[PDB]
Order: sequence, then structure tokens, then C-alpha cells
Amino acid sequence: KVHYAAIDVGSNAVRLLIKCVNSEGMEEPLSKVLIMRVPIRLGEDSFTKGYIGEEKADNMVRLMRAYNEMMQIYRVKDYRACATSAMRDASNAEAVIAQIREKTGIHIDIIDGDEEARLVSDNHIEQIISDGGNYIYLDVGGGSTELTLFSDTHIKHSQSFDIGTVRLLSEKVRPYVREAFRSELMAITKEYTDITIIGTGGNINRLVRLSGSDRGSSRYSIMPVEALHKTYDLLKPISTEERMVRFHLKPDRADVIIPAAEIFLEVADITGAKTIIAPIVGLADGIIEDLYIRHQ
Amino acid sequence: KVHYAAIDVGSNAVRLLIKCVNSEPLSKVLIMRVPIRLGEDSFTKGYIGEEKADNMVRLMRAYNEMMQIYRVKDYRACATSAMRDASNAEAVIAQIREKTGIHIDIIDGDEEARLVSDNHIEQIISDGGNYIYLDVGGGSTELTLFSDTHIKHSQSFDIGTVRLLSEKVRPYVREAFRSELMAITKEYTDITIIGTGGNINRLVRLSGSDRGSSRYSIMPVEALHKTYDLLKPISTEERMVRFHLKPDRADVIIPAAEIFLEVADITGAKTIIAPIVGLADGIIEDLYIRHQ
Ligand SMILES: [Mg+2]
Ligand SMILES: [Mg+2]
Ligand SMILES: [Mg+2]
Ligand SMILES: [Mg+2]
Ligand SMILES: [Mg+2]
Ligand SMILES: [Mg+2]
Ligand SMILES: [Mg+2]
Repeated sequence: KVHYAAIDVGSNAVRLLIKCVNSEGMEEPLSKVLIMRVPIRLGEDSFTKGYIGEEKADNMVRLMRAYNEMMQIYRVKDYRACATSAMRDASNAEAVIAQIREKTGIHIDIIDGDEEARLVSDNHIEQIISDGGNYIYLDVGGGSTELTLFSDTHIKHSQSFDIGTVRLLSEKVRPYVREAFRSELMAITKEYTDITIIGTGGNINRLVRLSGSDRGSSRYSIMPVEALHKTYDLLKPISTEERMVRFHLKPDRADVIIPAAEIFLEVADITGAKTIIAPIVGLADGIIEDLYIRHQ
Repeated sequence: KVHYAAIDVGSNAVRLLIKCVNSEPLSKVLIMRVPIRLGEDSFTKGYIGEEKADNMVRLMRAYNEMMQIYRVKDYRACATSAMRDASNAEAVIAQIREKTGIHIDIIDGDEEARLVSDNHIEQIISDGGNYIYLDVGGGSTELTLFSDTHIKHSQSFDIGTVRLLSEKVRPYVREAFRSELMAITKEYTDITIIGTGGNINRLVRLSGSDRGSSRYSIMPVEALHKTYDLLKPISTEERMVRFHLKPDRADVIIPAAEIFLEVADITGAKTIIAPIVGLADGIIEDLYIRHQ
């Protein structure tokens, strides 16, 4: 009956996640009970205007009220709300957040890239990487991409890069950012072989399903990089509203799925990774793991 | 640029669906699903309890905020089996309207049966084959028989997942469901089931029949039967963890499978098409028709 909630204020959708604490004998201590995903796309303002415009600020207030009602319905014990790239990069970020407290009671923390990269479900990663192999946990968002290297059950390198789906669509990725990202991947490939990608983000979960790799009754959904590539070639050459209708994609997903696939494919090409494991956890899950640990 | 919303006040989850007008005429942009499980109160106590009614007010506030975010042109909120059966339904709805601005219509089972996306059904049945469109809810199940592209029968039965878990399904209703299914089978061959509900969409994925890049998810009944045998013996909580089911889904998925398997066993249907549309899509179709 204990519930925790996380609010993930990213650069495309803004999410609410609620999880329950399970019984002791169960495997995972925590199970998802409710997930909401609302496409405010703050990054569309942030990365092109430099600030959050009034329409999205007001919609964020409305959304935070809605998520507050939902947290009240589940009588959640504790929560945290984090915002990432699009709020980091907005000049009026503090004003927008203060309006949201005043009007809704919800307190949003702005977290930097480093905190973002480590705000993960270590419990899920620990179990995936326990064979001691080499893994790259890759979170592709709307404004940034976090890469964490795992080898021999131990964390080796963790970095945030300002390449994301909405920033790419807006054509606002800045000089030398792609190059630095490529250079980091090559230094990883020179030193780590047989890399498996652990892919997270709303885009990779939809890609895994479009490519025929849905989890189903399995513990993990596992997508070959070749399956992703074939799916990419299917999606790239048609327009976005045709992608919507033909493949049952929400409008806020049908455009960003392309640069998302391109990021994963670049990472896979450089590292020679053949497999993407998609555990369907993300930043919200990492918030709830922290909350669970805090309260024991 | 134009958005319509539907609020579907069911007996297990309470849903918000928002679609945009394209230039399919309508695309899904937002879906929210919150498990109030009104039927747990209604089919047992015969009214909505105060906790669930308070949560309904909270929920309609949240969905109203969502509808404001999308500047929706029009909406409709419909309530079905659990509200029909609750003695204080109109009081709860009047208070919801006063406190939130959301007006909920209580619809009867005939209206519920026909409150569907006829645009999607029309495409699935255009070859003129025999189809049963089946909506399995928490409180009632709607059956519509299609043949030669025409509607041949439409009926609602007070059999649902939450009503079954509560052991409140009247035996006479089970007999009527079976008799109608037998009369259909006597008269129509080569039946395909068109299945809808939150439960069927999940059972489709567990059975390895997710659509992904296909137009429709198509599950052989044999695969549903194996998925049922995988899920049944396990405890509700283990299913939750092992098969990644939300708690409000991990119990009702069993009687939902059983309803679908009974339909398939009696009619001999080999296939279930799951087009991932439901009552909420039917509301939005109606709103779109009204404003065209
Ligand atoms: Mg993010
Ligand atoms: Mg990010
Ligand atoms: Mg942590
Ligand atoms: Mg229903
Ligand atoms: Mg019903
Ligand atoms: Mg169903
Ligand atoms: Mg209609």
C-alpha cells in the first residue's frame, strides 16, 4: 500500500510515474502502477527561443495540477520532480518553477547532466550487467543523451551530451558537440569489445515494438541492431504524418523517433554493438529508487 | 490543431482520450488510464463509496486540466456499468459537475454497445465475412454480430471482469450470453472475433501478437489459450512482477481471458483481431461527426 511518485520534466514529454512497494518475497521491490506521458515539448521553446514561453509555462502549471491530483489519489508517501535539458537551458527556468510551486505546490528540481546520468534504476542495471560484460546504458532524450559505460559489474565512464531528438529537429545542436560525442564512442571502442547497448527512452521503446522485438512474456525486450536498422529504413523516407497514421504513432513521437533511431544507430555503428536491451526503465524509475532507499 | 476528448468512466479504469483532426481523419495524441475500480464498490455495496467518489472528483479535475492544455473543441464523458448499478450515481455525478465542471452522461447498455469507432470496424469487416466485435469491461460485455458488412445483432450482458472477481455475475446472465453465442454459431460460420478492452491489448502482447509495424494485432485463439495457461496458476502478485502487469490489470486479466476463450470455444473462432480502439474512440467519432 506504499506508493512513491516521480515527475520527469524532460524536453519532449513530461511524465508522472507511480510505483508501489511490493511484498518481501517478490523479486523487484517496486512495481509500476501508473504512468502518464504528456508532450509539452519545452525544448521546442528552450532550444530555439532560449526560454520557456508563456503558453508552455501555463500548460506546465495545468499539468502539475493534474499530476498533483493523481499523486493525491494514490496517497503517495513521497515524490520528487526533476527537470533536465530544456529547463537547464531556459533563461527563465527559475521563474517558471517558482510559478509552478506558487500555483500547484509541486517543487521541481533542476538537475545537471551528471546527476541526470546517474538518476537511474541501479537495481535493474545491476541485474542486467552481472555477467561482467561490457554495456553502454544510453538514455536518448529530447535535449541530451546520457552514456554510461559498464564493465565487470562496475561503472567506468558516465557523461551527458547535448544531443537530443528535439534539439536535432530544431537544428540547434552546437558546433563540435557531435564530434566530441563520436570521439568519446571511439575511445570506448578502442578499449572495450563485445559491447551490449542498454537503451532507454520513449523512442527506443516504440522502436523495439515497431521492429518486432516487443517484450511480451519475456523478462526483457531484446532488439538486434539490424532489426532497428531495418525499422529505420522503413520510417525515414515517408513524411511524419504518414508515419503517424501508417504506424500508429502519436504526433509528438512520429517526428522525434527518426533522430532517436539515428542516435542509437550511430552508437551501435561505432561500438560494433549488435544488441540493444530495452528494460523499459528511465529517469523516473531512478527517482523512485532513490525515494525507496531513503525511506528504507 | 482541432482536438476532441472523451472521458470513459468504466468499472475498472477511468480513461481520458484526446485525438486531433488530421487531413484516418483522427489520430490519438493522449491517453490516460486511472484504476478507480468503481465496480468494486458498485457491484458489492450497490453504491459508490466516499473514497472512490472523492477520487473521481480528483480525477475529473486532472482530466479537465488536460482538456484545457489541448484547448479541446468538444468533449463527452460517459459512464457505464458501475455507475448504472450504483444507487447514488446521480448524486456523485451532480457533485462532480459542481466541483469540477465535467458533466458525465450515464448511458445504457444499448448505447454503450453502439458507441464505437465505426470507421475502424467498417474497414475490418469490408470483406463481408462474419465477425463478432466484443467489448469486455469490468461490469458488462457488449457483443455485436457483423455479416455482409451489416449489423445483425447487438447486445450488452452484465458480465465483466470486476463483476466476476466479486462473484456477482447473475447465473441467468451467463446462460443468456451462452445461448446467444450458440444461436450465432448455429447460423454463421467462419467467425472472426474483433476484441477490445484494456485486457485484450495486454493479452495480445503477452501472446507474442503485438502489431508493431503491421496494421492490426492478430492473435490466434490458440496463443491466447497458452497465455492463459501461463498466467492462471500463478498468484496475482507474482504475475504483476513476472509479466510486468500493473496491479489493477493483473487480477482482471484472468476473467477477461476466460470470457474471450468462451466466445471462441462456442463459436469456433480461430482468430482475434485487436484494433486497439474502444468506447472512447466511439465518443470522439461522434463528436467529430457532430462538428463536420
Ligand atoms: Mg529525460
Ligand atoms: Mg536528457
Ligand atoms: Mg539513485
Ligand atoms: Mg467500458
Ligand atoms: Mg461495460
Ligand atoms: Mg478487453
Ligand atoms: Mg457513433
